[PDB]
Amino acid sequence: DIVMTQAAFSNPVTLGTSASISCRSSKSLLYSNGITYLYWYLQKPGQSPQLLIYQMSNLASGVPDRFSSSGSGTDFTLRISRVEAEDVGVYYCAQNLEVPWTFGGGTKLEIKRADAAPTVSIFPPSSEQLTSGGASVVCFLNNFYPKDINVKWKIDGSERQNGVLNSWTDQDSKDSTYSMSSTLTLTKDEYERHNSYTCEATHKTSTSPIVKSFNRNE
Ligand SMILES: CO[C@@H]1O[C@H](CO)[C@@H](O[C@@H]2O[C@H](CO)[C@H](O)[C@H](O)[C@H]2O)[C@H](O[C@@H]2O[C@@H](C)[C@@H](O)[C@@H](O)[C@@H]2O)[C@H]1NC(C)=O
Repeated sequence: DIVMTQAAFSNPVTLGTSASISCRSSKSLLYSNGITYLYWYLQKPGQSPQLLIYQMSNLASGVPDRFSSSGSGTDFTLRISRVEAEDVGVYYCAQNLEVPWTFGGGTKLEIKRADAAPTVSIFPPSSEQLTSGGASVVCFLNNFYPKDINVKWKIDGSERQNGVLNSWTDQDSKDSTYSMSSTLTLTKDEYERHNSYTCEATHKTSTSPIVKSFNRNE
C-alpha cells in the first residue's frame, strides 16, 4: 500500500498571512491519464474530517479559492491564503490511486495570535462531591496564548505534585486561545486534613505567577 507522510505540527501562522501544509507519497500519485490522485481533508476541533480538495485541482463545495494544492507526483503542498481563525484543525492528505485509500498522519494548523495571559479560577469541591466522598480541586486557566503554561499546587504552603493532572482544550475557533484545567484529585478524607489550597499559574505573558487561593473552612 502507498504511504502518505506529513508532519504533525506547523509553524504558527499569523492571521492574514499564508500557511503551507506539506505531504509526500511513497509512490507517484500521477496516473497515466494525467490526473494526480491526491486529496486534502480538514478535521476541525470536535468534528469529522471533511473534503477540501479532490484530485489536486478541484475545490470541494463551499471552499474558497484561498485553498490550493500543487506539487509533483510525489511532493505536495496545500497552500492556505489569508488564513482565518476558523481554519484551525488537522489537515490530512490522502490518495486513492491504489486500493486501499490511505491517509497521511495529519498536520495541525495553529494560529499565531498576540500573547494573552490566562484568567484563573479556583474551585473548591462542592458539597455534592464531598457527599460522594470525593474532593477534586480544579484550577481553571482560561483564554491564553501561547499554549505552554505551568501550574503549581500548594497545600498549606507545601508544593503538591502527586494527584495533579492537566488537560487542555483545542485552539479556539474564534479567539484562537487555549484553555486548560489543572485538577488535584483527593479523597474527602485527604482534603479535610489541610486548610489552604493554592494554585499558581506561570505563563510567558508575565514573570509573576497568577495566584488563586482558598481556605477549606470558609
Ligand atoms: C484502484 O483504483 C482506484 O480505486 C479507488 C477505490 O475503489 C477508486 O475510488 C473510488 O471510486 C469510486 C467510483 O469508481 C467512487 O468514487 C468511490 O467513492 C471512490 O472511493 C478510484 O477511482 C478514482 O477516484 C474516484 C474519487 C473517482 O473520481 C473515480 O472516477 C476515479 O477513477 C480508483 N482510481 C483509479 C486511478 O483508478
